[PDB]
Amino acid sequence: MEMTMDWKEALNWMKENLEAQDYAVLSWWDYGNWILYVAKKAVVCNNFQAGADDAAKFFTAQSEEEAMKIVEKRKVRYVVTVEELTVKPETNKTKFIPIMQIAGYSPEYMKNKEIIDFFNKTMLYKLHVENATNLTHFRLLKNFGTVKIFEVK
Repeated sequence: MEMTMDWKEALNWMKENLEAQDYAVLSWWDYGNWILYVAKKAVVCNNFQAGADDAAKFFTAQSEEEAMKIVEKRKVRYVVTVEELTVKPETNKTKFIPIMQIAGYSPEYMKNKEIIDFFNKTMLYKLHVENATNLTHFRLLKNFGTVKIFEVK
């Protein structure tokens, strides 16, 4: 996985803008090392074994209430979403599949539209796609194109 322009700008921005290091940044485990070592901020997960399941439960949650349980449990202050995690209308490819699998779902038994309909009710959708406009405890902080960072409130 290569470092994109958007990621470079996002990581540099959080390095000098987020409170210096108490709290953690929640994102998919694939980006953990970047946030931890490049942005110098604690993460919910940076590998598959630990924290990845918490992140998956958060992203696949259908209510802010259920999502806030993970936020409180992990001391989450910021959330980072990425376009490659979302479901796109033009393809079946998306990291939402492994996210679902780790969350305990078996997408291979679901119809394509059932997967899309499910995605449209999740936190990942309400955050990245709707820009948290319909969320009470989350607010879009900075939009780096494919990478977005949200603040917990």
